[PDB]
Amino acid sequence: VLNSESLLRELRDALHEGGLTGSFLVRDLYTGEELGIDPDTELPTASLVKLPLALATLERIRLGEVDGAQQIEVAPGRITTPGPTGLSRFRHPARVAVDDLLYLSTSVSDGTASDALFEITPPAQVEQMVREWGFRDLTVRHSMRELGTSGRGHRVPQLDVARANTGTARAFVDLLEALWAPVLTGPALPPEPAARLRELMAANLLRHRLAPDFASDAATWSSKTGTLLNLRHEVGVVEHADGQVFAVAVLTESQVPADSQPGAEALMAQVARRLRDRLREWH
Amino acid sequence: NSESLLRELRDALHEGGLTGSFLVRDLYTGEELGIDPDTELPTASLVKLPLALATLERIRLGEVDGAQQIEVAPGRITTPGPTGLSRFRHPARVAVDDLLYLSTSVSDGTASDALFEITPPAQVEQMVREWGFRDLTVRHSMREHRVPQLDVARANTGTARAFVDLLEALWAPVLTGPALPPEPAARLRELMAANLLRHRLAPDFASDAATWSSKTGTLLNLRHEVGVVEHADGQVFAVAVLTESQVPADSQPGAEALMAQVARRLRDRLREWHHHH
Repeated sequence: VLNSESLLRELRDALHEGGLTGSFLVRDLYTGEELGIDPDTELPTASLVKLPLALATLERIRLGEVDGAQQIEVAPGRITTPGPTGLSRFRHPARVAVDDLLYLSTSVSDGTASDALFEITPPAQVEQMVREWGFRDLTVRHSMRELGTSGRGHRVPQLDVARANTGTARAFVDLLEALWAPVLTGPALPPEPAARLRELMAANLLRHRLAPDFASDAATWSSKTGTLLNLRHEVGVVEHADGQVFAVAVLTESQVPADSQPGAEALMAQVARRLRDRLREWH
Repeated sequence: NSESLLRELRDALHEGGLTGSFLVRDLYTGEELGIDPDTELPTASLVKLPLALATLERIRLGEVDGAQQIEVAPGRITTPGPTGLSRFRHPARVAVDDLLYLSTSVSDGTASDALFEITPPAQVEQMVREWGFRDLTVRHSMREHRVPQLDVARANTGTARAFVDLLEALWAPVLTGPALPPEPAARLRELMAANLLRHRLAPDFASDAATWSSKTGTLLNLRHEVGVVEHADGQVFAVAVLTESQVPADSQPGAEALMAQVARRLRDRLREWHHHH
């Protein structure tokens, strides 16, 4: 059995080997114990931004500022290239309620749905609410279709951490902890919006990244993926049948050009799983 | 030849608590390798494939308007599994073309129910039979043996061969070298390419040098996926996997990896024979 210093070295070696850099953090939501690799490195968040958008929207609903039943006439994305989902691929206008736009945006990763929600609650207003709740290191700057590893001043706007929506693994772990706190027993988001976001994350349809390594008959996995250019992320919470609960955040960028990298997915998933397993084995 | 490979894959399936119908076919050469490819199983969400085809043919004929806006009652489902309109809380208005996307690519049961109101199960089955497809039954919609859904007498059924034959016909218009209407076929290949449920066979078939277009089916202890892999070098294989598990757990990503590995190894053997024999 490896010691934890040796394990982290093995994991970093494995990531380097597979052409991946990024930000990993796993935390036992009960004890606060955690294990990570570069957990405070800021990367563009791609579709992970849909999480704080959902929470802001849900809070505005609780507040009576937004009506979840409000029917919105949404123009089709008409996108025919690979990747975007839901209304983004529609050919014709659709009419969808705000509550159901939240489902499409958060669970189906539908950027056209997300953009409809951003019209209601703009990026700067989402960010303000996130900051007011005390969340640091999550930026919300632009909607889904506004806009050499990522970096400050990047030529590619979506890879420029000064312009793009960004975050760190730690920022997402802190968010997930706050979302799950109302159901964590034993010795501060409003509980109704938190419960609704947990439900949306459980209903996530994109289960091809970390979910094969985290979901089982004895574990539930609720998560949000993000994929754009050479970015592949996923943040989520695994709930074990024995009651253990871990938040997991993976943000990666690949030095391999190919969009389709199932081996990279398997690798980042194995890394996250080994981090969780070490904490789970930890006395 | 491949007797050894087939025993090895049958062993793996037995050990993993899976039985079913597997078939992989090289769409150019016609060579195929299977495990019980003629065994009838309930098809679950796979029925959305013939439904889409039948609908798309009706659009071509002017019988159905892809632009027609449908007012859809929400599924209001909160338990795990169903997707799209099935999980909506409120009514929504969606065009036929976009219900085809939801049903086929998102596996949305409520969207497929709306499509079945337009082109009902027996009409789909009739259209499929008239095109010459056998061993695909279409009897009920999503929201319609001692378990009803596992009863091959009542349920929508199919065999791996049935699906492989359907996939072959859908891809035929783009297969070069020495019959479905091409527009409906093209639209369905596109819907299949846009499938979102990429957690089953997709990790084993999609790569930088291979595209994977498919449809999954999941119900009770049934776990299926049928699809086509297109290699960067021009090879094309149709893949059909229909399984039922003896293990009662709904969540079995090990079973999913197992069935994907079986299908991939069948393809690999055909790909090797194509290249090297």
